[PDB]
Amino acid sequence: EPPRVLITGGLGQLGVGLANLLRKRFGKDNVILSDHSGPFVYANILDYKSLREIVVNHRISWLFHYSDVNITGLHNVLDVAAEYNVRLFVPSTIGAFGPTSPRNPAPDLCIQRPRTIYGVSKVHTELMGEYYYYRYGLDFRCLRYPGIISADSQPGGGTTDYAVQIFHAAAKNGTFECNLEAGTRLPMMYISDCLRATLEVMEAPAERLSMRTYNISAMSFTPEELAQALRKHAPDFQITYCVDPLRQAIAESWPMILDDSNARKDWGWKHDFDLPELVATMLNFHGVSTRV
Amino acid sequence: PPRVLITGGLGQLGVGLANLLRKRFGKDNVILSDIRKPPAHVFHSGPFVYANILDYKSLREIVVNHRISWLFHYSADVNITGLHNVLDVAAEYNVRLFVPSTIGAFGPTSPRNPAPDLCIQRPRTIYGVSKVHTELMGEYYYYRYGLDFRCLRYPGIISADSQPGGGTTDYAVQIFHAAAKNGTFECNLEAGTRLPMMYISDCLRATLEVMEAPAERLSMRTYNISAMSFTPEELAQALRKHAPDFQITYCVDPLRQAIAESWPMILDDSNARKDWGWKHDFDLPELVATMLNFH
Repeated sequence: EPPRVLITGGLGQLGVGLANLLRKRFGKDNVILSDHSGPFVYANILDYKSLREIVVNHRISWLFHYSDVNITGLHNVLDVAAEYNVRLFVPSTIGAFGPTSPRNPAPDLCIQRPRTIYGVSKVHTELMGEYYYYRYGLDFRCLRYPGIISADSQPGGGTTDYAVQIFHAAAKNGTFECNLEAGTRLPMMYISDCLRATLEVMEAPAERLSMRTYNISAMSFTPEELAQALRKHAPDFQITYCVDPLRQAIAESWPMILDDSNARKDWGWKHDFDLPELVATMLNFHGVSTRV
Repeated sequence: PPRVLITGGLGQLGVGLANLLRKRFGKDNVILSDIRKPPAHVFHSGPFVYANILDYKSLREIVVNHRISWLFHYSADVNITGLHNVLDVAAEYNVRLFVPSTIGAFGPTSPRNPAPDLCIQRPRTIYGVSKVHTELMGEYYYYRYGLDFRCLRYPGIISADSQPGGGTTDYAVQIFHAAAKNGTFECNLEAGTRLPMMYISDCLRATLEVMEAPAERLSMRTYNISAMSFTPEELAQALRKHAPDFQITYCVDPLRQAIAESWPMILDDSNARKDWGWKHDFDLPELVATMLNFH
């Protein structure tokens, strides 16, 4: 039988995208979001009882956790998944690394002392999941996401915000004021690759996994390098710079490149979108011709 | 004159530190705290206050009423929510917070011979994991907010009057019972299982000493601290100096064996010696000696 999937919080950008992907593979009624396109329940992650009820009723074999709210909720999610032999995905992030981490590149196993509350929670998310795998039988799988780039990111704000918003200006061959200093390199990945990796790692055989947390990467680039690749399709496009030190500080704390050697060697992870295929696909979602 | 508070006060570690700090700073200048009723001798030894770390307001009340400036958090579902309360209050009122970490906060993927102050930390015990959490939240609060957070990674502590409380470190304290009367002891860990250990006297002094140091001298806020590392057969060997009829027999417990093997063998405490002058007094011989004179 194909898996039966739960996703939470499934109202987020990643949640919706993933449901679409997974519904296409397993069926519309095999993927249940939670927080018309398909099955949908209200679920309190914070309530173990509700969470237990859902898993049992709908016979859930796979769970993608995209949601103190983090911790109590994470712990709840961990407890339910372990008790009912559920394959659990929970994503991590490049925020899970800090200034004391090897930035160039960051390997899958290294120092992790993030100076941000989001980052610390994700270290904890990683460790708790692995702990549950080793102690109990929890099939825990975790991918560290780079900066995720998406056209439909009506959500503004974030460290990797410029790489989305920049296209709005480039589509009309306008000008863009960048939040980050010219030469600020960060790992980056287009949402298509990101969801595909999330699926793939959840399809991998257990024994081939040498660890349960993985870096995934596609590219790393700098604002001025993104502007270069943009001019391929809009030549008169200009890029000014007006820094937010709070967004720079956090950005400088993150790694420049993610080494994903293990993800490649263990479960054949490969990315399809480099900087050109990204730029093209993104500019296409605005009104721009990408033929050349 | 630092005004001191100690959560988890009824712990063997808590009483020992209170005993040390009161002797140095004055009886009324150091407060013990815990959720449950104390034994008789600690009531009289100095100030004591009921303090529920899970209730923010009760904890804030103590810190303001007794004008607290130094805090040593020995309390640790429950733990991590109490940590956050301790963190907030300490930051709010510019209190010097000490929270202990452990050797259990490393894992197989860590360097184990020796283990640096900065390295891969992926422990496989819920207790180790939550201590990594503790380290990061303390550090996070130092950089972001104005919190003066100071942490030491305690090795397996060896104390005189410890019960048979089942730590992985438990054999090193229970061994001294059978060895005091030349009897036989049965070890739960394998014969050659090396771990970092430390006599309680140093542990407390280190704790006091890192809090006395000035901020500028501190490169980081979580230091390892070392004294010795030994295996059961090495410990037995040192006990046979004072008791050659004492015997050791090995019935391995795979659970602790796995956890012991998950932890480091030696702790590199270079930074602590350079930064704030850390130096242990008790090596294996002295520890073995000192322990036997309380039997």
